[PDB]
Amino acid sequence: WTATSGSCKGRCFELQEVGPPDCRCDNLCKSYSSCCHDFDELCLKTARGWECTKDRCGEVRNEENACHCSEDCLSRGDCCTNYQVVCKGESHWVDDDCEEIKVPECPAGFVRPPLIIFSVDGFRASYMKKGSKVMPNIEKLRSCGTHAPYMRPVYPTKTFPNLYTLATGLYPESHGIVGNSMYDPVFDASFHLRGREKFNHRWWGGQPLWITATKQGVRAGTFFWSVSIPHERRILTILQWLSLPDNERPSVYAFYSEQPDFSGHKYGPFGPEMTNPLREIDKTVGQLMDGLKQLRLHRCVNVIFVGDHGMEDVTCDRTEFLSNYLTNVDDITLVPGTLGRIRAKSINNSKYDPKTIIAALTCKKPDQHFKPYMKQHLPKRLHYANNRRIEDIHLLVDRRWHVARKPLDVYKKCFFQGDHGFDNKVNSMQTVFVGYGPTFKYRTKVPPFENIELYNVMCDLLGLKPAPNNGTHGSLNHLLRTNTFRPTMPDEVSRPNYPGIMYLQSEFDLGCTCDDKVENKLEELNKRLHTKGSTKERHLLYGRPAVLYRTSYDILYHTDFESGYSEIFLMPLWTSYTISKQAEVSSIPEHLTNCVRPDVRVSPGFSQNCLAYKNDKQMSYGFLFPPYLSSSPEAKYDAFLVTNMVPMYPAFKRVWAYFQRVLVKKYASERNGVNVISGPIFDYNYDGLRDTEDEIKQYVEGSSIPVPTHYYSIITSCLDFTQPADKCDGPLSVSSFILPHRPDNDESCNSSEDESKWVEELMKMHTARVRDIEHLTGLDFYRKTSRSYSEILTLKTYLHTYESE
Ligand SMILES: *[C@@H]1O[C@H](CO)[C@@H](O[C@@H]2O[C@H](CO)[C@@H](O[C@@H]3O[C@H](CO[C@H]4O[C@H](CO)[C@@H](O)[C@H](O[C@H]5O[C@H](CO)[C@@H](O)[C@H](O)[C@@H]5O[C@H]5O[C@H](CO)[C@@H](O)[C@H](O)[C@@H]5O)[C@@H]4O)[C@@H](O)[C@H](O[C@H]4O[C@H](CO)[C@@H](O)[C@H](O)[C@@H]4O[C@H]4O[C@H](CO)[C@@H](O)[C@H](O)[C@@H]4O)[C@@H]3O)[C@H](O)[C@H]2NC(C)=O)[C@H](O)[C@H]1NC(C)=O
Ligand SMILES: O=S(=O)(C1COC1)N1Cc2cnc(N[C@@H]3Cc4ccc(Cl)cc4C3)nc2C1
Ligand SMILES: [Ca+2]
Ligand SMILES: [Ca+2]
Ligand SMILES: [K+]
Ligand code: NA
Ligand SMILES: [Zn+2]
Repeated sequence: WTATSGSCKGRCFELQEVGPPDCRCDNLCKSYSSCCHDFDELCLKTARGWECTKDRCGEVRNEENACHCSEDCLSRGDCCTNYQVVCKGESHWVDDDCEEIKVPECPAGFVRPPLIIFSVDGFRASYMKKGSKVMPNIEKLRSCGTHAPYMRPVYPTKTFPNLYTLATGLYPESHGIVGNSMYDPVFDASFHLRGREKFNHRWWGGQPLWITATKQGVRAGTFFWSVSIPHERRILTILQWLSLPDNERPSVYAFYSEQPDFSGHKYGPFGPEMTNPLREIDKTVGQLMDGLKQLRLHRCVNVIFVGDHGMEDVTCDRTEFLSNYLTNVDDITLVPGTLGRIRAKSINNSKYDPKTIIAALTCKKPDQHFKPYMKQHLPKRLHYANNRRIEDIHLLVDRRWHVARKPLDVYKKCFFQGDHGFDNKVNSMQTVFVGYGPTFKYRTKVPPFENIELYNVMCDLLGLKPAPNNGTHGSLNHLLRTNTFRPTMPDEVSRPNYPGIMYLQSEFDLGCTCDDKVENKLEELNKRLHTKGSTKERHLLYGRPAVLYRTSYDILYHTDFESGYSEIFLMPLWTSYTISKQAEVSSIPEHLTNCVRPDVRVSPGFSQNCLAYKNDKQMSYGFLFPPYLSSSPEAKYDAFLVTNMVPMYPAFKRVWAYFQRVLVKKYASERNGVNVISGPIFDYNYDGLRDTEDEIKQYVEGSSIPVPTHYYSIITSCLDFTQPADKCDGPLSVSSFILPHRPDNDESCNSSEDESKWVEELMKMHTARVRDIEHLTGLDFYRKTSRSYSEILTLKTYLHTYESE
């Protein structure tokens, strides 16, 4: 209930939301049907439109007009944005030459440059090039400021998850806005686009920028605008807030456009009808910049132009129906469209079985346009599992497609030609970033980056300490002229042991055999030097990884590789090796097929054993350093040490063996040598973070050998590929992956074919950032380069996407 009998007199677009039943005058009052009776009359004036004309110049102030052309308007802060152009012979901002802004040029009383976030819904990355002729204001921000070729959204590539990620720096699984539609089984409540439940604060986790600002004494504009407030009025309201007295005036503001998303759904991303929306957005940017120039704030404010996601061609005819796969379609609830989430229609149905649903949806039709996953098996780069609002069963939909439960869902609700929500590495889902202002750089291109990083930078621009988030603070320092954030590397928590030879062969009763009984002072000395780390400079190029948790581990040196061996997990945390462009691939000799050799540096009590692998009829083993890449027949014996062995399902070994035998040498050929760091990951609770020992759900039968959920590799080389990986003077190039350790290849519909037809496709889907592996292992990589730490942070956030242009 609202007493709408109150008045908005002297309250229009007030910043402090007032308490029901009192009537509101803020920019969301319409959304809550709570505005005072006179809001439209006082706060949404339209008379004489949005532009001064020569006949209005010097007019007698008429308070009814939407904006003013009277002499007093600049001091009132309510001129039409084109006032000085029409009435004082000034130029539009877009017609002025670009001039570097080295320092804020602000009016007296400004304590810091304001930040204006100009957010555009559905603004696909390629609009910056394809629409450039019709967006001159945006093209000037882009060319004169700091821009990325694109910005990667989060998954799912929907509006509410991406706008709230921009606000918080958090993954959707952590902020809790995991889609535009959600069911929370703890609240027993549903969140939708239409309706009131979404205004309840219990959905919205973490700490958004406006709260971070307000808590630290920095005043914020209200970020959210009711849809019926015209864009011109949003701009004029921002410009009026910027004219408030110093003690009252916000430092951070947001503009929001529903375009071009609204039109993109109707017409497709490049429908001819898409030209006019882009022109209108460009005109709005023009109104803001002219308005700032009028207030002498155009060389004072930092402007961010940013999108939430792109837009793909999607039509009604490209829908997959679960009714064509499931017998039982009436016993499920589907969250549909460009992703699928499945749960039981009733928690009272004891016959509901997720296993039988996954199997009925797996590789059933030759061109099937979605893939089912239990959420813990989704690519780790999506970070889409650790939330009770994310259903256990997920469908990853192909770009250009929809999934729906039954045909009648599509035509009892064709219309639309565009949609979004797909995997955040798809090119059509990429969006935009431009920064312009005294704190950004001038005429600077930066590499593509993820939208999770922007919260930190917005905090930097405002002198705020960010709330804990998923950005890597410092990784976007290269966007900024000043206010860089200069972090220290984390302290190593556990120092390694460097064991020498301490055990005789006969102390080991592991059930292992090896035909290695094959007997010289020259090469005796060499073997000893290799075990003391004489080659470590060749194989550990960036220092040893730091262990950022309390544990017991050993550094183990070898001719061809170095490892950090966990006495708790009985396997390497990491294995590091360098493969030159010239390296030779060799076989596992027949006499060594089943060879596993005790490591006389490591106690039998801290070793794996072969008898557990023989007893465990599902589990086999593989090696982290590949025997295929040994430098010599003698050095190859090192690769069969029990300390290089890890548990592997036969289905995984198909992938691992092809990687190690074919792909590592391919990458060394293409990249002029590679450095590889490989290892296990344990994430049984799918939270993206290193498991403790007490979280491990599976062991090799009869043993304390824990089974990894995933295997990673980090593959590093010289960005200047004319230099070999091991003699690189400059910046690095990295690609990484986190492969799921699964007992079947059901994820790969073509896994009956030769590994050359499906293994690389799998590894591309499971591409990772080094940062993702850091979270999952508690290791800190690249500790010893001669690069700037911020440059290394940028490298650690890089994702190799494998999308063409
Ligand atoms: C991305 O960045 C984010 C932010 O840094 C990282 O998320 C953090 O991760 C930490 C580890 O998972 C986590 O720390 C826990 O916090 C608990 C206190 O939490 C409340 O308070 C904070 C601070 O204001 C608040 O942010 C939280 O907000 C979450 O929860 C509410 C749910 O009501 C949501 O609205 C909000 O969206 C957010 O949800 C997300 O996080 C929760 C986990 O908190 C998930 O369940 C959700 O799905 C969603 O992902 C909370 O309001 C604290 O109580 C925990 O401490 C227990 O665990 C430690 C382990 O060391 C143990 O030693 C303690 O003794 C304690 O154990 C006791 O409780 C156990 C569980 O009940 C029980 O088993 C024991 O037996 C004991 O009784 C823990 O410290 C931190 O909250 C989140 N923060 C956020 C914002 O998500 C994230 O990891 C990053 N991602 C990656 C991949 O790097
Ligand atoms: O319902 S909508 O999804 C959509 C309209 O029809 C579908 N919806 C209405 C609305 C109104 N205002 C805003 N303002 C945005 C929120 C936000 C978050 C982070 C940052 Cl950095 C800036 C901003 C400004 N955003 C929205 C989104
Ligand atoms: Ca959107
Ligand atoms: Ca975990
Ligand atoms: K076995
Ligand atoms: Na398969
Ligand atoms: Zn949309």
